Amino acid sequence: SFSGYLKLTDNVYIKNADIVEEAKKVKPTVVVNAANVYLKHGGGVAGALNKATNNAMQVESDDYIATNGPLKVGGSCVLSGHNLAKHCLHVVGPNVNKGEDIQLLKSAYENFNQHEVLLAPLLSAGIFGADPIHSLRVCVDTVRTNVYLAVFDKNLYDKLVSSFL
Repeated sequence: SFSGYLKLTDNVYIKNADIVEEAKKVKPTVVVNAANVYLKHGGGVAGALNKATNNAMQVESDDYIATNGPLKVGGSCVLSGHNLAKHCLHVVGPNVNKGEDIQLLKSAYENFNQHEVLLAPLLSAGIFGADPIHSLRVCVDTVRTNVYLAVFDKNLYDKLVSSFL
């Protein structure tokens, strides 16, 4: 199962790790993708997860969008985890760089509560533009299921742990 995580709360764990490498090592039931409404996995966590699937995630995602239309900001969908996990929970956090309401970050994290355990990134962090310290706070105050957070950047990981209330 999950190794080398620091326990933040009863249900939130954190580790300085590449979520792709973590997913290949663990092969969790659920890996969370930092998705956009179109499921266009171009960069950040989404681009990295998709590249690890040899673009199979993008092919599956385009078929999902052709059938269902775009997701809502704050929403999610469950698709295959391909070679990374049993399932991928594609969750759309608000992208601050697109002027999206940061209040939707709590709605985005609520999607995690439908899964008993997840490997996840911090929603709306990185190229989505939100403050990762705020994202971790919303995560611990919203998610009740077991969430294993992978933070790619060591410097951000240290700042997140050292500032955690």
